[PDB]
Amino acid sequence: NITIFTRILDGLLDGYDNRLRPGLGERITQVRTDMYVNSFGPVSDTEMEYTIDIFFAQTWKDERLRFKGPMQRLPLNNLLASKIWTPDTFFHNGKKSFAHWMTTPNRMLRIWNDGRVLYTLRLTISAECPMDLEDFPMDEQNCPLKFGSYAYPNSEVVYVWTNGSTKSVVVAEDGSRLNQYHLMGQTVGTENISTSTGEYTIMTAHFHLKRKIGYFVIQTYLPCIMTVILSQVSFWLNRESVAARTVFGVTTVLTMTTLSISARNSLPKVAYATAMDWFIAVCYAFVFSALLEFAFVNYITKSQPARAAKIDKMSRIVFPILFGTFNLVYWATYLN
Amino acid sequence: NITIFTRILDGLLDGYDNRLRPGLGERITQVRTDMYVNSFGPVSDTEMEYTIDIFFAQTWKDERLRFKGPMQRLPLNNLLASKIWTPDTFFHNGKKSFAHWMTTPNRMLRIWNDGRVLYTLRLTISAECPMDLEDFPMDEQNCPLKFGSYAYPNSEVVYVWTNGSTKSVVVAEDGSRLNQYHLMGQTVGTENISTSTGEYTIMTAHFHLKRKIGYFVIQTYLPCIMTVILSQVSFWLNRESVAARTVFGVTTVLTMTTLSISARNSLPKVAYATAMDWFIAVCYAFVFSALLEFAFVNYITKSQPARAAKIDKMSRIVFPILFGTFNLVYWATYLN
Amino acid sequence: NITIFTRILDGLLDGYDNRLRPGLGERITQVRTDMYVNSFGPVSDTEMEYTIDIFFAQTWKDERLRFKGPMQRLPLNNLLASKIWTPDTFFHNGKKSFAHWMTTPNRMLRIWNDGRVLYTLRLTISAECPMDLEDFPMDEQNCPLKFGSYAYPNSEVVYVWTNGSTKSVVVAEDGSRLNQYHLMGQTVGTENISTSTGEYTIMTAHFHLKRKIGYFVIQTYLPCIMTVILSQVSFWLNRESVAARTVFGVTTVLTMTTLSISARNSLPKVAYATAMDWFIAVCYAFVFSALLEFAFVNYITKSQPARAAKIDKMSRIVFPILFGTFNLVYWATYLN
Amino acid sequence: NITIFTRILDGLLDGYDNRLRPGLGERITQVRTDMYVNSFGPVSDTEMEYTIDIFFAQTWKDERLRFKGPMQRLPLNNLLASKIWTPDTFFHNGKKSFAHWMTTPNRMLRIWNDGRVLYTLRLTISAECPMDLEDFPMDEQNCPLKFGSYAYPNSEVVYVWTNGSTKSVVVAEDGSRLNQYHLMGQTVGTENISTSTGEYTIMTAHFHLKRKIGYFVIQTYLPCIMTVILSQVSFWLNRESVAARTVFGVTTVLTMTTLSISARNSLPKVAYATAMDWFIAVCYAFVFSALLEFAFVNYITKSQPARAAKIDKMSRIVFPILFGTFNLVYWATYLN
Amino acid sequence: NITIFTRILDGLLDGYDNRLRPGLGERITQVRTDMYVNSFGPVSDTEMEYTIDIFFAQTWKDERLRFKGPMQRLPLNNLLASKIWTPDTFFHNGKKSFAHWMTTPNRMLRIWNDGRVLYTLRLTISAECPMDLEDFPMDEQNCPLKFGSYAYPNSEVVYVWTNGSTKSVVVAEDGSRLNQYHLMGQTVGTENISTSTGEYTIMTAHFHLKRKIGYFVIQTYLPCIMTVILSQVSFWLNRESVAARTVFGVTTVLTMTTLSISARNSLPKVAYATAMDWFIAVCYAFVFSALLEFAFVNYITKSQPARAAKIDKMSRIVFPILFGTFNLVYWATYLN
Ligand SMILES: CCC[C@@H](CO)NC(=O)c1ccc(OCc2c(-c3ccc(C)nc3)noc2C)nc1
Ligand SMILES: CCC[C@@H](CO)NC(=O)c1ccc(OCc2c(-c3ccc(C)nc3)noc2C)nc1
Ligand SMILES: CCC[C@@H](CO)NC(=O)c1ccc(OCc2c(-c3ccc(C)nc3)noc2C)nc1
Ligand SMILES: CCC[C@@H](CO)NC(=O)c1ccc(OCc2c(-c3ccc(C)nc3)noc2C)nc1
Ligand SMILES: CCC[C@@H](CO)NC(=O)c1ccc(OCc2c(-c3ccc(C)nc3)noc2C)nc1
Ligand SMILES: *[C@@H]1O[C@H](CO)[C@@H](O)[C@H](O)[C@H]1NC(C)=O
Ligand SMILES: *[C@@H]1O[C@H](CO)[C@@H](O)[C@H](O)[C@H]1NC(C)=O
Ligand SMILES: *[C@@H]1O[C@H](CO)[C@@H](O)[C@H](O)[C@H]1NC(C)=O
Ligand SMILES: *[C@@H]1O[C@H](CO)[C@@H](O)[C@H](O)[C@H]1NC(C)=O
Ligand SMILES: *[C@@H]1O[C@H](CO)[C@@H](O)[C@H](O)[C@H]1NC(C)=O
Repeated sequence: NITIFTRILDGLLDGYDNRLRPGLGERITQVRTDMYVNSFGPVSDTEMEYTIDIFFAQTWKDERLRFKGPMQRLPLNNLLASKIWTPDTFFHNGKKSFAHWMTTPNRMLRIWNDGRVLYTLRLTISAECPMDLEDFPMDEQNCPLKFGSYAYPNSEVVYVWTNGSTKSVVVAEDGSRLNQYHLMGQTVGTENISTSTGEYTIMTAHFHLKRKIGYFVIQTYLPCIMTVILSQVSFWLNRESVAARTVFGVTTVLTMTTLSISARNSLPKVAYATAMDWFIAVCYAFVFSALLEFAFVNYITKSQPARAAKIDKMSRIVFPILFGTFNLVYWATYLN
Repeated sequence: NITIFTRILDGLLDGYDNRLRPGLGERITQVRTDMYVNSFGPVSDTEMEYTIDIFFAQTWKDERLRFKGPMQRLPLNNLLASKIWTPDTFFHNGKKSFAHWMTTPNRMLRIWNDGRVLYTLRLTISAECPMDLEDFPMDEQNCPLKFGSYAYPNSEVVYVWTNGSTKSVVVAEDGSRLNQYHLMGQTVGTENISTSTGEYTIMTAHFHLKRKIGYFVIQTYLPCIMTVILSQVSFWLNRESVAARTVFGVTTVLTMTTLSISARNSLPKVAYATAMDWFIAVCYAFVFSALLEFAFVNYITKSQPARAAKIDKMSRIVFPILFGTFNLVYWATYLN
Repeated sequence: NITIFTRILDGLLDGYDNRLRPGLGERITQVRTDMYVNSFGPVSDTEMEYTIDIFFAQTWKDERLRFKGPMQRLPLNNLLASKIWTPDTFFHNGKKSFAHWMTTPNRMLRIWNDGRVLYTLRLTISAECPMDLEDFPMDEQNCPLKFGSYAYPNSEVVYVWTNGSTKSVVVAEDGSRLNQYHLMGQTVGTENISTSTGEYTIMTAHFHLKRKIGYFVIQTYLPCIMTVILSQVSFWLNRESVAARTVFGVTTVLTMTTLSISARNSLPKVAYATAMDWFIAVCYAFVFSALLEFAFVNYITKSQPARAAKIDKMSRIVFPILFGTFNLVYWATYLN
Repeated sequence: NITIFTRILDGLLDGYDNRLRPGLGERITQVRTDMYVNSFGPVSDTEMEYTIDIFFAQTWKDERLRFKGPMQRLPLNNLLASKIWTPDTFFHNGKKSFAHWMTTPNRMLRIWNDGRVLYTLRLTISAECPMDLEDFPMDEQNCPLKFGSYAYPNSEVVYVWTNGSTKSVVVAEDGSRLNQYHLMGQTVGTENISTSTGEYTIMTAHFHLKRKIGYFVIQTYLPCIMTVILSQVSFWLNRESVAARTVFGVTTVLTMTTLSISARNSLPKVAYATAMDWFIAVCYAFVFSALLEFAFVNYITKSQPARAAKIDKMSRIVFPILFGTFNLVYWATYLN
Repeated sequence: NITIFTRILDGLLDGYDNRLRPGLGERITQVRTDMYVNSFGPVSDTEMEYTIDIFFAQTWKDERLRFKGPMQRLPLNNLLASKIWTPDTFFHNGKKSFAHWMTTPNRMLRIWNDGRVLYTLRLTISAECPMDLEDFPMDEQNCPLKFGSYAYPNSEVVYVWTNGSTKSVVVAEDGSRLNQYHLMGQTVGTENISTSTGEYTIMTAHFHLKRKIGYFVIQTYLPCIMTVILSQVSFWLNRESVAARTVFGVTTVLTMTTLSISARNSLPKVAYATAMDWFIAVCYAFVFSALLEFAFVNYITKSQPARAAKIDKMSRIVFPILFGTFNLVYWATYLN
């Protein structure tokens, strides 16, 4: 009984040219694309790339594959894929894309009586995501994903998303788990580009990323905040204890310097100032300013001791207030 | 005499279509899966992936391979594997799976008279293991391993473990050796998933991991514990030695700060607090608090020396008791 | 109707030898090359290599492919590419070049009635860019890209850019985005080389790179500048405070030493002095010189206190002026 | 004249089934294995793997290859290897094995009149070497290398070393050069294993490794030894110099702490104590104990100065003696 | 007209056995090898390997390829290479060699009427270069490159360099550019080796490398030299300033300790002392010795102040002289 299916396959392959698209010189081929993101890979700020794994699916029409039989569907595998025509889809921004092979090549091929074809493929894309780290770490990123035909212009092959946007792109709940980002949502789009070879249709999908704060708070912000508090303790000490107050100022200044170097080692080498850098610089001024205050006080502690005492007492109140006020402005500005 | 076997192989291949599963349109194919873990690979917390090497085996039925001969078994190699039908099994969570080739492709194919087939394969799977580092390092992890068909729905191919759970999955004694984890045990499971293409059967296996403590004790906990003890020595010193007591407080505070930075460099960049972080913070307060005590004492050592002496004497007893009490609560809470 | 195209393809392949170039022993083949840079990859100073992704296109003439039909163009794919003759172009300086495969091999093949052929290919080139870091970081680099034939001498195959230089090489606006470089412009060139096998034609394209400053200012220059200012504070302190002034000098000298080590860790291991190194050395002298001044002052503070006071007062003015003057000369020299 | 050899090859291939082993269902095939280690690769303690390059050779018997001709030997290449039957040998513990291809596949195939076959292959094996770092760095390791058949049980194929053990395994003098290990010698062995598929024969070869000390002496031991000596200098100083003696104790304690962290960064993350760790801990006690002695002395220098002087004088002698005695016990225990 | 060439190719392939070398059982094949180094890759001391890219060329004789035609040369490509016999050359010391593919396999095949064949190939070799770092960094290295036949003994195939040594090996001027080495020159050689399979001919080429100093001077030597000078400043200070002189000695000793650790991190883990290590040790003694001098002086400053002053004055002169004298001996010894 199974032999009937074998005859059908041979008939379709008879007089079949895999090098010619269906409806050549007669109409325009239409392709429907749907995507499912199995898991969203890590985002590397240093390399400006993000990995992703998807089940890419493409649907089109082919009159040459019409067949008649008891079954309306013919599940198959990659064996027959190489014997027919498939679109030459590729990713413009994909630096390096590799497929999955074991245990068996992850591909499917389904054919119906009307000729409709469903071809699906599993891929891993190491695309590139340009970013503007001006409000880092309070930054929102829009990592795109562009793909389209390579050799078939817009006058022969057209890519259109199937059904609505939500059905076109699906993201698994467990996949959207990044250590330092939130997957707020997804969007889709289309456009045309004109080149020497002709016009092409481009399908674009964007993923909205919102960085989650909390790692940098425990790593960079808190050490800077506590370092400033340490310096202010020198004010409460007596003036005559020159050595004691000197240690506080010198050690704190060096501590701030090394934090800036270590903090930016992980951050990408960007030739502009970030929000974190401004925060570090302000904290650097406080510790440095406190050291200057001690030097000025110790330089006039003999001629006019009266003014020195007033300055030292005043500093115990002025400096904490300014630091507290600055934090409210800084956090409010970037968090609202 | 050997020529008899050659004729048998040709007969089976005659009229054989590798693109059609056995019993198509007549019944539902059943596949029995058994696994053996040669060695459990390292677990990378930063990349949330774990490597594993297994001898994957699949058994099914094929009536087209029936044969009659003196021998009930026909040991073979990968040469005949490509000439017949095999399931398109794949791992849903496998980021990158590669097979082993040298010296000869590690595959076997055995056929019996009844048509039963035993196909085995050697694989290395770089799967992903999501984790919740809320009780780190006292954390228990459940790294899964999911696999199933790609193109054949649940109505055509069904995966069922053979015999009991213990026989289905076997782990070598030498393989279960990880530098920073314990392989407490294994479990298996099954479930169905409905998608656009149809329903599929999913076979799930979980490995229980219990982190072994002792590396972090020698790396993070002890330096923090000894640092606190160092600070308390300042209390036993005389008040007039302002410079001496200052060095203890300043150096210890900086030492704690760098330990936090270095400790989390190896730990994954997670935007939430761990148990280790709370322990570090508490130890940071003690050293910082001791420095504040000295400043307060030195600020009133002239007007009311009587109260200063009482505070210094009391601090020698209060602080050690609190630190000792805290450790009992902390360790007891997470170890019981 | 489509069957007409199938017959045409078979006719061209009849009596076609892919191992023989067109017009063998009759004339000289001419090839026109055009390039489009999709994205300019990162530049690794340590490895002296730069990555790049391009759409390489080659045009030539083949009389054997003449055909007559309703359509003047025959869009195709990589399937027919292997069945005809293509040039053996290669990159002389390309350390490791790999192509892109998924989803379908990124190649196109177009044929016209006259025999003109348009073959395009997508490549990623990890070429090598020698550099002279004598004015680092104020350095301008000229990273080339050389390619040509491997087996066909200049007497058989000649490479010539099509149209003008601007049309020959095109760089996408978004692609020319490097974290630490500016793509000032592009240039092209040609030349011949004589070897044992014979003369060959070499096509050379150069990319002008101008390093963008600002990362090193926040990383190396500022810490050195602030460190010098810290040392000068010791002058304003009193001579009798021997311990206080000692701490400033000792700590600052060590701080400068570690900055030099850390700064050059990222920089390539080059056995010659850079502009940054000279700046560090000068700053090292100031902090070291200040320490020497204190030692000299403290060594004569008993016999002739009168001269010691004059030296200390003078140092408060001389040193800042010299440091300010040096910066103007240094920055002006390399920035103009 | 050469045409005679061509006819011989065709005759052997006639009626040859590469899927059936020689003497099937008649006897048991016997295979002789010999190995030559071109170079022993680096040993990675962190990854518990060792690389090795060998010229694997296998000899067996095949009656179907009998031939008659003037020459008793037929040197050949990999071209004929794929056309005959070869054993499916594989390495059980080989995580990832890759062969060498350029310039030409490194394989040989020699056939004699009697049917004896000599098949050799070049391989690189990234095997795994479990270790017990309890006596680190004075540890001796036994890295094995296991290989055997995959599909052919012990009842069909048997592996036996040829000639004696010394001839079976050969190691080049230049190859046995490791930066931090000594190749004391080699050993071989055999055993059987019973599994579901049946019994198999396992050939095991062990390499004895003796770690060479001297890198850790210059890296970890000496800094700890010199640090202890530095602390003892504080004893010779006067009691009234509270600040001076404080610096020695505080700085040394911190120095020991960082050495422990840095030392174990290269060492694998093992959750148990090593010999080096105990040595560090003992040295940590000395520096810490010296600081405690100063605090105790300074705490009674007023009420009973007489006892303080005796303690300080005694400490100058007791501490050096204990440190010297400890080293003799420690080194003698692990070196003998 | 071109059809004549097509007929010639078919005639040569007729009755051609690619598995049999020319002149089998009649004479000894002779192969001429010439090399051109496009670029000399980086040398990794840690991994004891060096990368290199070459255009390997081999010339031999084949009577079966004789042809008659108007053209004395037949330029071709890799298409015909697989259809004839080529030597199985390989590199004995090549850990991992890979070829270049894009755009087209970099291979050429030229045939003359007499049968002479010119086969060339482009390769990248990651060979191993053992080194003896006893005089590091003033060390001269001899990195070899060995290659020869795999299956053809010395009685069948012999490798001989063509023309003189200079013509045999050619190095491009731009290629011989290493960041930390000088390519002084090249040499060639030959030898025979006897093994179980028989005698073989080995072709050896050595590259002379002379390390260029200047990176270590700016990285390791200068910080050590300046650190010693810093310690000597303590001598010029007054004895009563116990705290001041203590800081100089303690900080400098720790600074030297960390330089040794950091310096050897990049250096390979070798279990023996280098020249740099001895220089560091000597500098360590000076700073340590100066600290001992202060302790001895402060220990007798009460009983016999007269002798203390003489020691302090003398130390200001003795120590600088010894350090200067040592440098002359050290540099002269290794630089001459
Ligand atoms: C992600 C959007 C990228 C857009 C806008 O920035 N780039 C362009 O504007 C553009 C792209 C290609 C091009 O042609 C290069 C070429 C091709 C060729 C091949 C296949 C395809 C599909 N397109 C072109 N064949 O030869 C040559 C030479 N010219 C301009
Ligand atoms: C590890 C459990 C993962 C579960 C639950 O989280 N994911 C889903 O719920 C799910 C999976 C696939 C899917 O379809 C995508 C698809 C397929 C296709 C191909 C092969 C297979 C076997 N399944 C689907 N072909 O085209 C498209 C488009 N939709 C939803
Ligand atoms: C980027 C410019 C590089 C220039 C200038 O520095 N190099 C040379 O001057 C040069 C290059 C090759 C050569 O021949 C080596 C050779 C070849 C062979 C193969 C294919 C081609 C295309 N050329 C040569 N076949 O065998 C052997 C031996 N000799 C000198
Ligand atoms: C290095 C020594 C390792 C020893 C002792 O620790 N391991 C075992 O005891 C062991 C090994 C395999 C096994 O079977 C798994 C299997 C196989 C299969 C395939 C090929 C071969 C050659 N053996 C088994 N085919 O399907 C399944 C399922 N069971 C137990
Ligand atoms: C770079 C110089 C290396 C020299 C000197 O140190 N080594 C030796 O002395 C030596 C090399 C091979 C050998 O044989 C191993 C072997 C081979 C085989 C295959 C192909 C070739 C060309 N040679 C041998 N086939 O099976 C087996 C077993 N024995 C000793
Ligand atoms: C792209 O081209 C198609 C041609 O049919 C056209 O319908 C569509 O509107 C174009 N899109 C844009 C954004 O211009
Ligand atoms: C999955 O589907 C099969 C269909 O036969 C059914 O027997 C089984 O109970 C289902 N499993 C679950 C968990 O629903
Ligand atoms: C290279 O050779 C060609 C041969 O036609 C010649 O026309 C051209 O001028 C040569 N180029 C140079 C730079 O010599
Ligand atoms: C392994 O099996 C073979 C079967 O012939 C037997 O001769 C041999 O003694 C066995 N080895 C061991 C260690 O039991
Ligand atoms: C190597 O063998 C050949 C055999 O012809 C011989 O001529 C040559 O002298 C030998 N070389 C050495 C170094 O012995």
